[PDB]
Amino acid sequence: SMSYSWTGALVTPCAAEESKLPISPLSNSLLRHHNMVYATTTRSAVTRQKKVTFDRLQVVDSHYNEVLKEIKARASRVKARLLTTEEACDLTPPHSARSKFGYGAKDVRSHSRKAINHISSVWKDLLDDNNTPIPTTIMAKNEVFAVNPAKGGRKPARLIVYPDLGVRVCEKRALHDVIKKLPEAVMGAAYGFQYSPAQRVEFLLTAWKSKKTPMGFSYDTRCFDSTVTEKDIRVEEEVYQCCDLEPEARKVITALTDRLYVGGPMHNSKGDLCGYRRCRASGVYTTSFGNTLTCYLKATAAIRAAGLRDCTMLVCGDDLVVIAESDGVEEDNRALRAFTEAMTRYSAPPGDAPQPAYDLELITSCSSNVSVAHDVTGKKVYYLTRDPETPLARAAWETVRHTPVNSWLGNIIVYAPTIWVRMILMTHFFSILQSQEALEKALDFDMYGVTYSITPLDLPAIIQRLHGLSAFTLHGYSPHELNRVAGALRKLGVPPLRAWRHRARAVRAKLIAQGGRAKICGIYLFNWAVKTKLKLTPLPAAAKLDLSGWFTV
Repeated sequence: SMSYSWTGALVTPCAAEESKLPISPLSNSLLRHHNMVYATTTRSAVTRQKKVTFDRLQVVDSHYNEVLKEIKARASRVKARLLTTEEACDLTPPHSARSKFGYGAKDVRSHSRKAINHISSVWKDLLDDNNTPIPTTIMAKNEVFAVNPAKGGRKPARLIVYPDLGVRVCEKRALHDVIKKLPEAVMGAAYGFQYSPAQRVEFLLTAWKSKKTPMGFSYDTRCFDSTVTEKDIRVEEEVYQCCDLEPEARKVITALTDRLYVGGPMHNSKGDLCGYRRCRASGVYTTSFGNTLTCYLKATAAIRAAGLRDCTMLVCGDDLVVIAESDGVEEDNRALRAFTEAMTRYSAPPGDAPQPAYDLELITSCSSNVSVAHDVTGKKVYYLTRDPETPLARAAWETVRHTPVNSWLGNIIVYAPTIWVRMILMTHFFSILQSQEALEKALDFDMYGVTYSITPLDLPAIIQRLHGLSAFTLHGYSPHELNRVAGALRKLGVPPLRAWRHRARAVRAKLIAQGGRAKICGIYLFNWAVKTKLKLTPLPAAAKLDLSGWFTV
């Protein structure tokens, strides 16, 4: 079956949608090749529609069925409850799309009377009707990237397909406890979303070091959502039903699967019928966990079919990384091709590679890799990094048009040890914050969809708590990272590191002069800019701090 059928109606915008990057002395103090930074818009939805639309062939074997049996057996250990309407309302993100039925996410979050009644009428309809496909809206996502010369200019917009707000609240009622308990139970250590940066590094390094001769690879499925078949989605439902569920929950989950998850009509923002979906909806509560479980089942089976030795896997939705025992170069390459053939039979063909890698630094999991530097005690320190292109592009955007996102603050927090977050992101944003006298102003950032309130002045303790004191002292970065970063700065026209080394000395001085928390920021975050050779002692603030909840379920 085709992933999608189309009528010819366009994916339409509600938003005005700017594609280019505003040019501005602040924008341009960070990145000068503004032409390279863009936002995706509905204009390119049609290019994406073509890419995501294809026939899916699926052949299940004994290995697939063996793994599925294991998963269903593990799922039986879960006892999950229904959420009350009030609990589900509380789970609604603030800027969630308004309902067709006269209320918004603000109303839902306030537990407004209007909103609740509609929600409970939808719930009752799910209990009554297990057949009528539920309408869904298709929108083009507006997201900011830096052009990838070799993935070729600009990416087309990602498409989001989502049912009405009322329905989305019902998804939470029926499935929040299941999705919240199940990944752990079924997947354990392989579920990538459970790990803080430091923990991810720990996992991967220990996995790498546990092998006699390690080999690793990432496997990137072409348009994963589109590869998910009706049988795949029905299999997810079967796994959910293995849990110990409330009888209402069972009925609702079955109706959600048949009326929503398995497929259904797509309508644009003007209300026109755009087509019909027979694959994963990208904008449902089950999308991330669904993709993670499906990717996991298929890959675990494909490992068996490929005869890959001693596998460790890390799965983040459609993103997969495997670390294994090398059996030599040609043998590894054979095994990998066999893995790919099996995944493909399961209806998950790749877009790119996969290629066996023999340095840990070259393996990419969840947009990131492990790299190495040295702390002060000349000790080798492994830390999590990523290609800085999109973070820098988004930082440029967020400096010019104050944003619904705040990705730069999330990125500083997550990638604090990295050369690019230290020299570029921190220098740039602390400079802007001090010019606007906003060091003491609390800012909202999101981690896995939860909002947190953080002041800039709290960054030092936050970084120490997450990454250790060594994050303020890393030097002698690896040739591979140094080169990756240098190529990115050249590509985007970001001033070279020398230039920031200067600007940072100015920022640092202004910070130190202010004493208190500000001086701590100057001394800890910017000691790379001076080389005082000063002894950084542990911050007494990192102590009272608990951030474990930031990267769990």
